[PDB]
Amino acid sequence: ATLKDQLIYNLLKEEQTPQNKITVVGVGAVGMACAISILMKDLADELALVDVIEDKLKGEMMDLQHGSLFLRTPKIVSGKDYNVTANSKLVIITAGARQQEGESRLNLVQRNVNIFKFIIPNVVKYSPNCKLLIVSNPVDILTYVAWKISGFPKNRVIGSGCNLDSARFRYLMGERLGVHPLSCHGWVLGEHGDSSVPVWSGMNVAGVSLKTLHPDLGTDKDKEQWKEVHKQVVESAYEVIKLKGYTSWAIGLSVADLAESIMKNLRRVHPVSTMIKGLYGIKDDVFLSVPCILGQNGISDLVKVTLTSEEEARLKKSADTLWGIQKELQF
Amino acid sequence: ATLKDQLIYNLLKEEQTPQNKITVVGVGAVGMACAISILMKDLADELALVDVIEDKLKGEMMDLQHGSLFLRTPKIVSGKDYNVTANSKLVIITAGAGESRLNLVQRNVNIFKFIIPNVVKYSPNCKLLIVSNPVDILTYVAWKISGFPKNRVIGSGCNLDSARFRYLMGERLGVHPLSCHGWVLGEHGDSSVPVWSGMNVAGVSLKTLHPDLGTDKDKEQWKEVHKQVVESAYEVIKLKGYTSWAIGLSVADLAESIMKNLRRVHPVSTMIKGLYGIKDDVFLSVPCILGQNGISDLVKVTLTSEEEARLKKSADTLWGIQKELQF
Amino acid sequence: ATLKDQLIYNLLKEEQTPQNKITVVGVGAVGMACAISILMKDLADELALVDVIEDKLKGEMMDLQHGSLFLRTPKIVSGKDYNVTANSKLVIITAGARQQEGESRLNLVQRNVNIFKFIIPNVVKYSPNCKLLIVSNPVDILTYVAWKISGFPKNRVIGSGCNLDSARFRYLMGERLGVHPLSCHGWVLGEHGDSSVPVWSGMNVAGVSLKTLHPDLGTDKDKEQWKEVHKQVVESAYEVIKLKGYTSWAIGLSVADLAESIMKNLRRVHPVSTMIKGLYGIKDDVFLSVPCILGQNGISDLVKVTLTSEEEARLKKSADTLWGIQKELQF
Amino acid sequence: ATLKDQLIYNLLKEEQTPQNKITVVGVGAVGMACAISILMKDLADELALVDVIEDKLKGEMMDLQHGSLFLRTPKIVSGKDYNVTANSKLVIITAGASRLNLVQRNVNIFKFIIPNVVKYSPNCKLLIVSNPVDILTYVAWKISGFPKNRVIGSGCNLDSARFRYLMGERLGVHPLSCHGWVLGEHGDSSVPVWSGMNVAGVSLKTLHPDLGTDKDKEQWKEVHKQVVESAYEVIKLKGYTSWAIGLSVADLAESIMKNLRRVHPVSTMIKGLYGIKDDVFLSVPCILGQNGISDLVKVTLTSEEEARLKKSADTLWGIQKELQF
Ligand SMILES: NC(=O)c1ccc[n+]([C@@H]2O[C@H](COP(=O)([O-])OP(=O)(O)OC[C@H]3O[C@@H](n4cnc5c(N)ncnc54)[C@H](O)[C@@H]3O)[C@@H](O)[C@H]2O)c1
Ligand SMILES: NC(=O)c1ccc[n+]([C@@H]2O[C@H](COP(=O)([O-])OP(=O)(O)OC[C@H]3O[C@@H](n4cnc5c(N)ncnc54)[C@H](O)[C@@H]3O)[C@@H](O)[C@H]2O)c1
Ligand SMILES: NC(=O)c1ccc[n+]([C@@H]2O[C@H](COP(=O)([O-])OP(=O)(O)OC[C@H]3O[C@@H](n4cnc5c(N)ncnc54)[C@H](O)[C@@H]3O)[C@@H](O)[C@H]2O)c1
Ligand SMILES: NC(=O)c1ccc[n+]([C@@H]2O[C@H](COP(=O)([O-])OP(=O)(O)OC[C@H]3O[C@@H](n4cnc5c(N)ncnc54)[C@H](O)[C@@H]3O)[C@@H](O)[C@H]2O)c1
Ligand SMILES: O=C1N[C@](c2ccsc2)(c2cccc(Nc3ccc(F)cc3)n2)CC(O)=C1Sc1ccccc1Cl
Ligand SMILES: O=C1N[C@](c2ccsc2)(c2cccc(Nc3ccc(F)cc3)n2)CC(O)=C1Sc1ccccc1Cl
Ligand SMILES: O=C1N[C@](c2ccsc2)(c2cccc(Nc3ccc(F)cc3)n2)CC(O)=C1Sc1ccccc1Cl
Ligand SMILES: O=C1N[C@](c2ccsc2)(c2cccc(Nc3ccc(F)cc3)n2)CC(O)=C1Sc1ccccc1Cl
Repeated sequence: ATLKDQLIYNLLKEEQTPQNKITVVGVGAVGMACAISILMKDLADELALVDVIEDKLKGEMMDLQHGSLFLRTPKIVSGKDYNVTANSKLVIITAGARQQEGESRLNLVQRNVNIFKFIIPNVVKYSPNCKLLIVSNPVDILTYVAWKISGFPKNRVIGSGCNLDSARFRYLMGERLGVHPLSCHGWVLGEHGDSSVPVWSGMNVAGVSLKTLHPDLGTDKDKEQWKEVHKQVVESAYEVIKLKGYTSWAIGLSVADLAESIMKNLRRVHPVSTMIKGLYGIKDDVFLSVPCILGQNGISDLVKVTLTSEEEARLKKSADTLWGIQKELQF
Repeated sequence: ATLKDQLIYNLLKEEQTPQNKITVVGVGAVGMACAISILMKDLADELALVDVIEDKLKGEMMDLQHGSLFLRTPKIVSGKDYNVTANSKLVIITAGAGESRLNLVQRNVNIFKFIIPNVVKYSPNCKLLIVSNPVDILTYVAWKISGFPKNRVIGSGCNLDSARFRYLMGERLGVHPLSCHGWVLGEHGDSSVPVWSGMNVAGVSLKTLHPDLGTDKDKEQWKEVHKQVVESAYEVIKLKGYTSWAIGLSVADLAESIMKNLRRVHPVSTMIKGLYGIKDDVFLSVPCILGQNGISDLVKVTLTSEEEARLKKSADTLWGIQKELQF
Repeated sequence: ATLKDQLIYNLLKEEQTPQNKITVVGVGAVGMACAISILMKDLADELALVDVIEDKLKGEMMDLQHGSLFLRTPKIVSGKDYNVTANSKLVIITAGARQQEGESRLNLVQRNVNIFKFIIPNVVKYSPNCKLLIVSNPVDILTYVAWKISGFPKNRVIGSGCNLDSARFRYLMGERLGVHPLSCHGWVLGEHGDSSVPVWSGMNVAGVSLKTLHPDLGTDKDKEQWKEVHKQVVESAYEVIKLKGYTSWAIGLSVADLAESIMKNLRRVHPVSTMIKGLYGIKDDVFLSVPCILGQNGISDLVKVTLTSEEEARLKKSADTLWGIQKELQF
Repeated sequence: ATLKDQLIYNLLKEEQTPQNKITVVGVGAVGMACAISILMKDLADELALVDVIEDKLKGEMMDLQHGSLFLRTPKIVSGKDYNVTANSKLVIITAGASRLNLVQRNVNIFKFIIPNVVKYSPNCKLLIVSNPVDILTYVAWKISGFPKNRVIGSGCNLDSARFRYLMGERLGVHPLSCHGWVLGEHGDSSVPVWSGMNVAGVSLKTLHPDLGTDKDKEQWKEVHKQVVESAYEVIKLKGYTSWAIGLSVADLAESIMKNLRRVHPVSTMIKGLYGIKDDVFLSVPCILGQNGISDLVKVTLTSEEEARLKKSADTLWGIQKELQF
């Protein structure tokens, strides 16, 4: 006998499977911040980590495991092989190529496409009914790439999209008004990053439209330059990268918030990247951010935001650009 | 009139002095993991970050601020100047430097000579929580420079060591670490002491059931559970270059007991002079009761002669280094 | 030596003031539901309970204390004497007279006014710097009564007001749209209860105005009868009382949410009752619900909602009625 | 087109089975306290309530639903019919009414409840709170036909929680850091295991050998005595107990729902242990997870402690053998 048998009498031996498993692919700064935030919010009964760098992967797994006493996630696993990811409810993709100096933006997109050609079939093999959450950049293109390779219905392929853009916007809006971001409502939609769209019409506090109160809101004529609040969202992203070399905490927190709605079937509305073909005159197979209802089936529904002619044209332009890149990709 | 003035009527612009403020000094992997864990546990109404690297500091502050929508800590500030730390209830020190060993210690002492008087100036009634290594020596250094009473100078000590021990114990027994009780005391790190007599599940002593527990003659080699705590630390550093998540989580747990005055018992480094035949001004880990005044009380653990001797040896080593330090 | 002295070495026995204390006055179904919700949200380091019924008070205190192992509030106290309430940051008043009319020659208002005449000076004595949160009905009159007796600045006297009304509205709105109440924005303002005002203009999902999409929203002409959502808020209150005899859980949860913003200085916007003199043509010392910014100083700011002529008239009517009762009250 | 259709575009109408459903049977003070505690801890994606009193049941359901904005449980349902309980992972029984008479009345209540629960949730874990809890866990196990791992009794979980509260008050330490186990028969006949009583792994019995004896100058035996006295005191003062039991049950629910494998003092089938040969349920430290009780801790009991559990087993079996199923 052993001390374990001497101490514990076993009733059943039945080895069970997890009921609420989450996988994070890529254990970089983004991946690990998603992981800690998911662990601290008790969203999973099992967490799996996958990467190609075997040393960093094992080390990251061990560090999280060493914090088990302070967590409510009883099993943390990791591996190069996707068998560790079997029957995940949600799979978060944060894996990506490093831009290699003098490398064209198109070449970098194709290198991420080649990374996805290995990841996505492996994820689908072990978790065919999972929801895919894409973080890796350019997020709108890579959500399309994930959807194309997986063969999943559009509801199960979610792009992080304008979730962080909107979170940064609400932070800045909150600083200007001296109100908590939670009570400062405003939506940044369309293409994630530089080409995103601030929807001035929906910007409000307690249902009081800021555009109705201040008609110059979002225009160049605006004496208070509220257009700078969206400009600062883009500038802040470059500033964080210049100051600390990457972004981790804000993206990790935003992803755990999406994960919460999916895992708990909350049916909360989030600005995430979805297949927008058929909206705003877009005819191409492109993914853009709109407010989506997130639950156990991923994106079950989307909010049909009324956009101005200028806003509609900006999303249309982004669709044309993304399709222009996408049509040239080698699968 | 501005849009803000048209939208909002102001009752009063009076701003209160910080109420549940926490400061983290050093924004390396350890400090930032402490920060995210404290933020996700809603322990503070204000978080301040300090470092000497101004770019990294501002970037770290901004990244946390950008996550405000998903948090319940309304004010996140940072700066090189300690005015940002004013009125903190708890100040966490994670700042750190073939070296001469006494040299490594003296480099961190020189860092503490700048940090500690600045912390004391802006938060004279704060509790100090030391993480920086060698943690037992630097808790002593912080206590000496600050002039604070012993209850307000807490060392992270064997909190991480015990958390790793309970994780490994839990894996061996197929039981959650929370239900696996065991204490690792004395000197943090390599020289720590596993108290085999207190290792239990549901109040059932593992040493009573298995007398060879903790000895070399144990066929099940339970001594390896403590050996793996030390080996795992070297393994994590070899694999990823540093430790962050586990230390971060353990520190936020200490912060919870202090901020909420819980009076829970934690293995932390305290002034041990007068215990286990120790006569020197050294800090070692024992189970301490943590609350709003820091360490108000300590548990008097009955140690075997071998355990007492190991703590005595650690005390002699630590004092040997300490007596040679320039302040 | 005692077992305690053999086991524990004491460093100091310095009695320290509680840092985040909350008091609940009145341990009826409302007070106890506020108490459990505050305890389960870790908002306080000390909870005090006050009532006139000494048996029920002690029993309630003991029951909560017996749950200490599962909580993070280390000290729960109770008493008839207000010394137990000393140094509270927030004091919640849920005390009210027996509804059975025949017990007194005085009305419910008169009865609850005389109760406050004894409670409020005692609360002020032991916690002069506290924030007062009034739940007791008629909540708008008794918030005025608390403000008048206490002598506190308007920012430190908060009425529960239309917080429950708006929470029920968002629940019903959510059921109609198949969206979580969190993502369904809508404000019920003015006088708490039967005479409350649904602000149709601010009703939205993702910043998309429901009134802009559906101009008949809130009118009698509306084929979908959205006006019934507000009617059901009032009907549901009577239905809960008819079915179980009182309301507890929903009010308790709503109060703990207000307590969270105050205790954590969140500066979130809530529909609560505040001194409305200087707004909507109101010149009297009356308290009505408007969206208020809640933090460590209580109500530091209020949102100036643009109301329709009909909406403005309804608040004005409530103000005239409230003042009519109030002017006749003897202090 | 309707406002809903103008506002929202639907991708799919596929409505899955609930993944983390909990049912509470009986909406008295105990059941409702279990409900609020479970809702505030985010343990379920769906909560179902069942009772025989239709008005109180609907009212309780509505009150909880009105708090949805502040919760993370998107669906709260209720009904007299057990179809509302379909596909529950955990079913909590708090329903209830001479001793053998009172037991039989509760057995007759269980004869209706248990087959209905089993019909709609055959793979659920049963958590019994209703008194006498040890007898009614046996009744539930017998009627359901479930394996012993899926029939859990609240047992000495509350007794232990009260013990740790009182131990914490004596020592000036948080109950979490005060370890001590109350086992055997729930209530009046419970057993305090003095050998396991400790703070930071320091045995109180080793420091103070008189601990738990009549000879004890400090009368530590009174801490256990006060656990039983406090239960009568709460009932005398407010008429029932709700908050402490609700919080203790939500803690058990957390370990089961999240498969934590934490050790709890709960009622399990103890035939084969401590010389007990009868089909009786008593509290011992059990490992709780997604399959209910997968394992139990083999606590070393003294001859006196063993005899107390044996006496409880004889009494419980004496009542059980006389029950009409
Ligand atoms: N959508 C957003 O809002 C947002 C915000 C910030 C960052 N990002 C993006 O997230 C991505 C990652 O960011 P990062 O800072 O963590 O980068 P990183 O380079 O530090 O981490 C990427 C990880 O992916 C791994 N990886 C590479 N190939 C792999 C493969 N075939 N299989 C498994 N893992 C593989 C790498 O080894 C590495 O660990 C980037 O594409 C970045 O642009 C997106
Ligand atoms: N006690 C434990 O259990 C435990 C566990 C792990 C790590 N550690 C210790 O924590 C410390 C930090 O670890 P790390 O990985 O984050 O190291 P790090 O070097 O990456 O970070 C240290 C930070 O301190 C800053 N710093 C240096 N001098 C400063 C000054 N005068 N003022 C303010 N900031 C200053 C640095 O700029 C740096 O950002 C180390 O000493 C390490 O050994 C302790
Ligand atoms: N604002 C809202 O949205 C809202 C919602 C629901 C209920 N309410 C109100 O909350 C109040 C209480 O509701 P309830 O169901 O708990 O009533 P309750 O009668 O059951 O409880 C009231 C308690 O107040 C106590 N009390 C009476 N006089 C006291 C005094 N001088 N000092 C201390 N305590 C005293 C009573 O003894 C009793 O315990 C009512 O006024 C009710 O209308 C308000
Ligand atoms: N195990 C413990 O530690 C512990 C602690 C406290 C209370 N209890 C027990 O919990 C039980 C309930 O306590 P209470 O205070 O809530 O009693 P209660 O009478 O107020 O509530 C019981 C509920 O069960 C309902 N019920 C009766 N028959 C039913 C049936 N056939 N189907 C569905 N529901 C039915 C009743 O209508 C009632 O609402 C009691 O048996 C009590 O002794 C156990
Ligand atoms: O916060 C970030 N930082 C990143 C970054 C960069 C290196 S590590 C993290 C960032 C910052 C700035 C630009 C930029 N451009 C980019 C373009 C194509 C790619 F394939 C990858 C990155 N990316 C990645 C990213 O998407 C973001 S959000 C962001 C970016 C630009 C404008 C607005 C927002 Cl809200
Ligand atoms: O997990 C760690 N990692 C560290 C680390 C983190 C970044 S670089 C090194 C570690 C790991 C291994 C050895 C070691 N030794 C050391 C000695 C003196 C010093 F001043 C600093 C470090 N330190 C720092 C540290 O204290 C720990 S806990 C730890 C260490 C050794 C044995 C047991 C434990 Cl529980
Ligand atoms: O949910 C409730 N129930 C109460 C109640 C009643 C008895 S115990 C609790 C309720 C329900 C219905 C009417 C009503 N009227 C009332 C008027 C003056 C008073 F001083 C006290 C009560 N009160 C108390 C109360 O304020 C509410 S909210 C409410 C009430 C009516 C319409 C809309 C809402 Cl959101
Ligand atoms: O806190 C309670 N109160 C109850 C109660 C009473 C009315 S409503 C709830 C209690 C309190 C006191 C005695 C008692 N006896 C009893 C015996 C057999 C039964 F079938 C039912 C009740 N029950 C039910 C109960 O089990 C408890 S815990 C408890 C009880 C007695 C001693 C120690 C503990 Cl830790």
